[PDB]
Amino acid sequence: QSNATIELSIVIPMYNEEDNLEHLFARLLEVLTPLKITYEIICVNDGSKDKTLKQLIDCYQSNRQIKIVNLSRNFGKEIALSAGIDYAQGNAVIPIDADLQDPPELIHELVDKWREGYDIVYATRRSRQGETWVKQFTAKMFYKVIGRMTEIKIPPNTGDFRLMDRKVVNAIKQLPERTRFMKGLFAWVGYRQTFVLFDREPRFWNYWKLWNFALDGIFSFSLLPLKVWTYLGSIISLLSLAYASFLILKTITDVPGYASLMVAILFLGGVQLISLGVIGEYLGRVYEEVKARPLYLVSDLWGLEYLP
Amino acid sequence: QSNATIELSIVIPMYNEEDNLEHLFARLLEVLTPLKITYEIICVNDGSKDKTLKQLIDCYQSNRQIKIVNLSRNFGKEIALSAGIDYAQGNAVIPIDADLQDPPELIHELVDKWREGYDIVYATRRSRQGETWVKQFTAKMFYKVIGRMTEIKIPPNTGDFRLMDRKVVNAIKQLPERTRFMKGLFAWVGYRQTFVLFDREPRFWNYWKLWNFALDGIFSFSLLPLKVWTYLGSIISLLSLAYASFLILKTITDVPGYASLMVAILFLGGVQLISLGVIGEYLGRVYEEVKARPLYLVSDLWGLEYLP
Amino acid sequence: QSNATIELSIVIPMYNEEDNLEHLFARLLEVLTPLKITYEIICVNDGSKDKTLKQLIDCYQSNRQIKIVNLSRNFGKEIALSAGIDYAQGNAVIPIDADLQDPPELIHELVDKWREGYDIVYATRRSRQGETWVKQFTAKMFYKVIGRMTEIKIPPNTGDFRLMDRKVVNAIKQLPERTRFMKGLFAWVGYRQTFVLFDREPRFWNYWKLWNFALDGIFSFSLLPLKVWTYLGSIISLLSLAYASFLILKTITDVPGYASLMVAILFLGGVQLISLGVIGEYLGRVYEEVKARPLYLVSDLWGLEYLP
Amino acid sequence: QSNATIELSIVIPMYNEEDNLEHLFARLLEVLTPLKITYEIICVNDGSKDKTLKQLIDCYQSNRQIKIVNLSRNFGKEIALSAGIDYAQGNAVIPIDADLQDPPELIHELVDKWREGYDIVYATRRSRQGETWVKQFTAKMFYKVIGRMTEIKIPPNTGDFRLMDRKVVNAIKQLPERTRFMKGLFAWVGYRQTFVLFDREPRFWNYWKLWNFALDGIFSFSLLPLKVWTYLGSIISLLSLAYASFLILKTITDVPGYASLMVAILFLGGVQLISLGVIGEYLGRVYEEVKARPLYLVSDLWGLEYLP
Ligand SMILES: O=c1ccn([C@@H]2O[C@H](COP(=O)(O)OP(=O)(O)O[C@H]3O[C@H](CO)[C@@H](O)[C@H](O)[C@H]3O)[C@@H](O)[C@H]2O)c(=O)[nH]1
Ligand SMILES: O=c1ccn([C@@H]2O[C@H](COP(=O)(O)OP(=O)(O)O[C@H]3O[C@H](CO)[C@@H](O)[C@H](O)[C@H]3O)[C@@H](O)[C@H]2O)c(=O)[nH]1
Ligand SMILES: O=c1ccn([C@@H]2O[C@H](COP(=O)(O)OP(=O)(O)O[C@H]3O[C@H](CO)[C@@H](O)[C@H](O)[C@H]3O)[C@@H](O)[C@H]2O)c(=O)[nH]1
Ligand SMILES: O=c1ccn([C@@H]2O[C@H](COP(=O)(O)OP(=O)(O)O[C@H]3O[C@H](CO)[C@@H](O)[C@H](O)[C@H]3O)[C@@H](O)[C@H]2O)c(=O)[nH]1
Ligand SMILES: [Mg+2]
Ligand SMILES: [Mg+2]
Ligand SMILES: [Mg+2]
Ligand SMILES: [Mg+2]
Repeated sequence: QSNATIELSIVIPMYNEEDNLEHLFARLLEVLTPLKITYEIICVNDGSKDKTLKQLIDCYQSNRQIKIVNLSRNFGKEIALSAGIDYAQGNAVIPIDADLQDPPELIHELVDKWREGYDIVYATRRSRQGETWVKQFTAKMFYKVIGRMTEIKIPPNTGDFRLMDRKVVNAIKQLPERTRFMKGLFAWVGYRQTFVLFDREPRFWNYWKLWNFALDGIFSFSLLPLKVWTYLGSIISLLSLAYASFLILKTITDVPGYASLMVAILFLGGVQLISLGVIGEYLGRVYEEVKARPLYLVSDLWGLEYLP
Repeated sequence: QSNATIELSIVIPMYNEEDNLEHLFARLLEVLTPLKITYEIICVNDGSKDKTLKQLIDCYQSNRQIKIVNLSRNFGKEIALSAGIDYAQGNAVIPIDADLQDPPELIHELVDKWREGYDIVYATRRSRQGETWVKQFTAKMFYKVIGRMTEIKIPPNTGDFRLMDRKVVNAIKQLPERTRFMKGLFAWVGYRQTFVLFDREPRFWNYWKLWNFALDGIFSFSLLPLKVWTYLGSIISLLSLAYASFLILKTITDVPGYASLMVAILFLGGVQLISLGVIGEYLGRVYEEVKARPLYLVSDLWGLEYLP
Repeated sequence: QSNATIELSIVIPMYNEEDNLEHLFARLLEVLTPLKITYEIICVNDGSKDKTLKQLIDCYQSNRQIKIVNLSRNFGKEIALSAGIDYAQGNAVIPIDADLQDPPELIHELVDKWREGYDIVYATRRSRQGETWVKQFTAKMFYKVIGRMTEIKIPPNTGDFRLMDRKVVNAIKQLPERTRFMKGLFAWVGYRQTFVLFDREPRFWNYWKLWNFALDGIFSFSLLPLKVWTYLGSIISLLSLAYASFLILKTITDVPGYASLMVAILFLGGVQLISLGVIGEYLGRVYEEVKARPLYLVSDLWGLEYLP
Repeated sequence: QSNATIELSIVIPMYNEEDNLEHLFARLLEVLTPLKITYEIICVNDGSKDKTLKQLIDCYQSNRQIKIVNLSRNFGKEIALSAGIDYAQGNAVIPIDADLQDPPELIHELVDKWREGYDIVYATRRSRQGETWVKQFTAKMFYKVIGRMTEIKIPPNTGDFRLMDRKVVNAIKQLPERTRFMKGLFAWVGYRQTFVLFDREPRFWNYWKLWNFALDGIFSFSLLPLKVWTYLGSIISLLSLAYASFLILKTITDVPGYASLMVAILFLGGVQLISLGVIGEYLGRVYEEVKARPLYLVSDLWGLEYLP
């Protein structure tokens, strides 16, 4: 009997990953076979310029469980992962790196946690360890800032390695976004979520790129950087009128030219800052409208059918 | 004979509402039964972290009229209400609070008013009463400002407790919005509307949250905060040229350095304010386009079929 | 034999138009009957607060050719006209005012011009005449500005009275816009268009509203108000460096404090203006993208079928 | 046997092209016949005001392979090309100019390169030659700037003359854009692409229009002009506090009025520039979201079906 349904999906983005495919697939077949469930391996060749696609073709010819999504260009690891998740049909979707930095044997624990009733199972590293002190401090500050300014609780030490149930995968597909912060998106779609500790196996930064990623994470879920300027401009304006009133009082109790210039410069700056703050409020509203996030995400229903 | 049609829908958002469900449902069954019409109770469990969903399951197992929409996360009372209204199928939809702050026996008067021919029946409190003087003054000022700057007439003392006919519910579903001011939206979709006075039963503010809600209400229906800055910048620029011309006249009838600095600062500030005003005009246009409100909402038709 | 096709559609928006419906329909029946073609009258009751809808019901009960679209609220004359055009099914659509300011007997000339092969037939007044000199000057300046800054040639002295063929009506329905300048939209959708002169029959301004309408017309079809500021800021910056270099030359061939303040203020203003200009460019691009105008509008095809 | 499938499509935009249609079609029939494949000629009459459409009708009546798309207005060469590509159904689409500036006999080499396995075959001029030195320098600088600021590698000396496979045509149709930079779009959709050298046959600038085209190309694929201003404002602010601290140190080791004015002006300018930079970041995000580019473009698939 052919089940014709897939219980587990493994999404693996590739970029120049020859001489690693054999080890990858050997370890995965060693791990995914004792689970005794139907599975599929979605290898997303993300615009590699070397002999990576051909070995994927050779593997897929021999093995039915391997499926290949060949992106036209190099779109980036996150976009390749999103494409693989879009083309995955299993009940649970588990991203995996080609170099096998994250252990595959944690798939057993991920599946057990999922079967316990969780919809998201994060695979969080126990300790950063090999990361440099500068990287650790920057990551900690970034996560604290994300927690403070946003209403979203992104778990620490989380990578792409995780398990998403079919509900979460459908909800993520329900988010049309081009500037996506995947960590914040997964934490935004809040189902019953849990984490499993794992110690990265041994022997495993363009800070401009990390800064850009952090900027995307800040901007996609917080509008406060667009709201502060109204209050700052109002404060500066109020200080300007206070200074002008004090100068008038001094004149009656003449104003030097530099004092009048102070007053006018501060007032104009405050008015312009108020204008920028109002425009920033409207621009944040436009962003929230344009991102086209669903108003709500229903998890379970009693007595009703899921809306089209 | 099974009617297979629902005449009244009650949408109730929940958040940590145990030990209140029994009283809620007892009072509702006491009120909704003498109406002698088919009804349904849409309980929208809005991401409660305590034993609220389980009691809803127990109630729904015993009672067919109770339907549960379990949101994945805590999306907020307004979003839970919107989800319940989306999942309601009755001719009239009546939001209800779990704590029963608003009397359920007003549902009879709401239904009578609806049967009199109205499409929206507001349930307005006769007098704020227990509200503090600061809250009363802030609410009054907010409503006067809303009336002045917008073309929309939001009735005073209105909460979520109200009746929406199927026409109004469909029209509200026809408004794709993520930054929604529900009061302003309901007043924007203008059908035959009326109000019923009720005195809240006895024993029934994070001013930052109220300020944010007021800001959303101001920004979603008025663009004047984006239009003022053009006029302000033009006025400031005109004052700058007036001052410069007066200084030139004084020179011919030398200009001190502070006077030239005044002229240049004022002119640059006015030009920048004009630029900000033009950008604000275009941004307000972008907001109105992006909010994707329908051009018109047809209420009744003679001799024609409703367009797809 | 029932044709089951409508050859001409008359769209008439109404707002407090009692005691004029009888004269309206008498004149229309006097005009539309000698044409010997099937027609329909779409009366769009635009949220009138008096006894206008009831007389429309009485007329529609007696006459099959009268169809009523009753808007829920007062959306404005332009929006009511758009709704009536959306609900019209004739080959040619002719807007008409309720007070009969524009003669109905011009419908004969409009139909003749349409049958000559034109897709848009404007009904332009021969001379403004009764309009005040201020109104004439403002209208002329507005039309000259529209012609200069836009690539669109809006014919002068054009009102809502006109004929749109089914091709033009479909193309206009293909323009999803909430901030619509109907004159500019009709001139933007450029088919074979012509005009017919007519002298308004005898006995037939909130300048803030006219200013807002003009602002919408300017902003919906021109982006130059968002492009100028880059050039202005660059010019101001270049002047600032020129002044600073001249001051340095004077020092070597000390700079007074006011001169350094001039230099810094001008440079900062120019840099901020360049930033505003770049943001305005991107905002104009966002507007053009968001307005969702079709890339092209195909008029006639040979050897191919019209794309879905 | 009728193939009922088209192997090659030629898209030719027209604008006042009489007395050239006969030579055009003679040369094309001379070139496209030895290919021994089914073809079609899509002539997109782009709002010509002279006797161009009628000759196209006469040609299409005699020849079945000629198909005419008559645009309502003059939308521009790029938009007419896009419309023709939208209405083309061949496996390969080859844009062609009416004046035959680009040789038609290069279609043979384009087809050979396509049959070799490439999805895009650029037709690049070997040397600009007749172009003026100013034009050559401006084009070279523009292409270097495009390469530097964008991640996209637009090949040099490329015009509209090229071959797009059906995959690339479908991907381009998958890009809903109103402000389109076709060169950057084709380079953005990155398939297996190649180029063929050709020396333009003998006897074959409104710099404002070239500047606008360059501005569109810069703005549609780069957001850095919206990102720089945050860093510039932060630098200016830091300089302002440095100057203020140095002045305080000088006072303790009084500040002249011009020094305090320097400090305040620089600080306000830096704060406003930071606000403009944040707004520019959010506006670039809004642009990337609104342009509605697909997240990824899948080229080939193994073991899976193409998603709807
Ligand atoms: O453009 C692409 C397309 C696909 N992948 C795939 O993504 C997987 C893992 O990528 P990798 O770069 O090895 O991530 P990590 O091993 O977790 O470590 C990274 O840690 C930093 C940020 O996580 C990166 O800047 C470093 O390049 C990299 O060492 C692999 O299967 C790759 O093939 C990329 O990395 N980049
Ligand atoms: O995140 C959520 C999800 C659902 N609900 C439901 O909303 C209903 C009523 O909410 P409630 O907070 O009790 O509103 P009120 O009783 O009308 O009074 C409110 O008045 C203020 C603004 O109306 C709020 O800030 C106060 O928290 C609250 O006392 C209840 O069924 C709740 O379960 C919430 O309130 N918050
Ligand atoms: O909100 C609405 C809804 C519908 N209509 C209909 O529009 C038609 C004609 O409107 P009308 O105001 O009479 O336009 P005009 O007769 O052409 O003259 C106008 O000229 C100015 C701008 O055209 C307006 O400001 C003046 O109110 C008005 O006299 C009539 O059938 C009205 O019923 C409105 O005018 N306003
Ligand atoms: O509005 C339109 C509609 C269609 N076409 C068609 O486009 C084709 C080629 O256009 P053309 O202007 O001749 O381009 P080139 O021959 O490559 O040279 C151009 O080089 C510059 C930019 O490429 C232009 O500014 C010059 O007008 C023009 O000489 C022809 O079939 C035209 O009919 C236009 O050019 N403009
Ligand atoms: Mg790695
Ligand atoms: Mg309460
Ligand atoms: Mg009138
Ligand atoms: Mg040419």
